[PDB]
Amino acid sequence: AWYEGAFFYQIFPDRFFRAGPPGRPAPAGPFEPWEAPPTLRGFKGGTLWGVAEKLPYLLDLGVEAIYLNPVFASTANHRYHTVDYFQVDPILGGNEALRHLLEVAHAHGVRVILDGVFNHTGRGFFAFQHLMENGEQSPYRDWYHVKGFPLKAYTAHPNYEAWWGNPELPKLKVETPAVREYLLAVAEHWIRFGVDGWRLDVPNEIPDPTFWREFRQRVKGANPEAYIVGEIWEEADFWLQGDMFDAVMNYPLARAVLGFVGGEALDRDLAAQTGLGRIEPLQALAFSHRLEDLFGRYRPEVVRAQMNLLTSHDTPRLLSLMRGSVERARLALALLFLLPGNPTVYYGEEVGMAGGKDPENRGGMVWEEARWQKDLRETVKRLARLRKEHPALRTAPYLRIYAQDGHLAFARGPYLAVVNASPHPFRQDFPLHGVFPRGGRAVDLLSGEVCTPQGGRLCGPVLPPFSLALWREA
Ligand SMILES: OC[C@H]1O[C@@H]2O[C@H]3[C@H](O)[C@@H](O)[C@@H](O[C@H]4[C@H](O)[C@@H](O)[C@@H](O[C@H]5[C@H](O)[C@@H](O)[C@@H](O[C@H]6[C@H](O)[C@@H](O)[C@@H](O[C@H]7[C@H](O)[C@@H](O)[C@@H](O[C@H]8[C@H](O)[C@@H](O)[C@@H](O[C@H]1[C@H](O)[C@H]2O)O[C@@H]8CO)O[C@@H]7CO)O[C@@H]6CO)O[C@@H]5CO)O[C@@H]4CO)O[C@@H]3CO
Repeated sequence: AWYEGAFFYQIFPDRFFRAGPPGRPAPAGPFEPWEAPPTLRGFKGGTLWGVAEKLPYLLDLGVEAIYLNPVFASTANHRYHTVDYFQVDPILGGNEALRHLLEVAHAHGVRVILDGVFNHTGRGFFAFQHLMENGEQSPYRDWYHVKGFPLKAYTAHPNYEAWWGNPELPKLKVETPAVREYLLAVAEHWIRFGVDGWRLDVPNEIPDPTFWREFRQRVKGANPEAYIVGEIWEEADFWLQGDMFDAVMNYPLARAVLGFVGGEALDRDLAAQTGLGRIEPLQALAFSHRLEDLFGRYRPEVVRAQMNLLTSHDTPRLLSLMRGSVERARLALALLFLLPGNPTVYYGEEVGMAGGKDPENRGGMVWEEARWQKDLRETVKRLARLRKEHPALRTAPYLRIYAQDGHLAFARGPYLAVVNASPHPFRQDFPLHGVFPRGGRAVDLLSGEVCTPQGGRLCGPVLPPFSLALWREA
């Protein structure tokens, strides 16, 4: 429903905006200065109160949904090391902060989804601490995959199953009834609290197929409109048959757009340092083939709900991926709003923040307007409003019309999108292949340009370097 074409904005809680009172236990020490370089353990103190305060900023941009990284009590600044699934982290302001955020968000028609880390917990979680203090005598032993005792929890060789072998992330034993009951109650609780959906962290670490099916029924049961999206970096047919997730994070689409728009100017060395991998340059046709596969291998309702991002807290920032090329970053972001799926933007990309891989990509949000790349932001604001006023952009099919070099043209129902992802101008006179049957006056919704096709060929002026156009029969 609402999650099929919606503009999503991803926020890393500790780095958006610091405001309001903390929750209990309140921190008692200095916070890493806001404008200082992000570190592995540093906390800047952003809160959910602040996120609620910055809603007018998000509304201006056109945001329809907020995807938040983990917000429950954790000892990590990124919060993937959960300590208590039933309490919003004190530093973020506690449950009352999340409650207030949801009220303001919903009052203005904005949805909010949370990040669920259910494969593992931090070492600070109750059950794990219980294991550490009591060893074999602990009645919580079966919450984890204990190899032996002692646990050696602070060595590079933990005596228990852990995410990627990292001792900071003890792997949960989901088959244990007490565990599955806890996790399912968690998934349900927050949906009833007011949350609109869940973004599942590395769901593949929990291969048990019955868990996710139960998860879906419990969540959808508490709110049929809840959105469930999972983190899968490649093909995800298994998780999209309809009995598990509604969609996944479309990293494959991110690789395609980056390769096509990034061209040879893409910093493949930077991208190779993360899950993006070494992104291969792509020409028009090859790029279109990838879209055609991505847009057809899943049911249409799934394709329309796909979380279409370019970057995230797990990738280098866009501007750094384009070696400072503002025009390229602008085109890649722009193009997302012209494809089926949910265009998703990582906080700061709309104003041009730069950075390599984590923690460089998790800097404090810049609120000094005079410092924003206004061109990038206006494009996002412009195309988000375009998508909002032209619903066909989120519902229609994808049909390639022209492909050559870095020149692409595809149709979305009544619209013909023309992409010029190259340094040189592109005259829009290619054959329409039947796109505008009526064969009359047409207008580029983006520039206002107007013209009348003849001979089955488009009639617009040259498309400037790294520019976009969206025609519709006037
Ligand atoms: O010993 C661990 C590891 O240490 C080094 O790697 C570090 C790396 O240099 C840092 O950048 C960072 O990594 C971050 C990464 O860059 C981000 O992208 C993100 O990670 C995401 C993945 O990129 C993404 O693919 C997904 O992960 C899922 C996979 O898609 C899925 O296939 C599967 O993964 C399994 C592998 O297929 C399998 O080969 C095996 O992987 C092992 C490696 O082969 C082995 O070398 C080692 O990895 C080293 C690495 O070489 C060092 O350079 O251990 C691996 C684990 O055994 O097993 C995988 C597990 O199933 O499943 C995963 C889901 O878990 O999502 C992730 C998360 O979004 O975040 C990374 C962390 O910030 O840190 C690492 C570690 O310090």
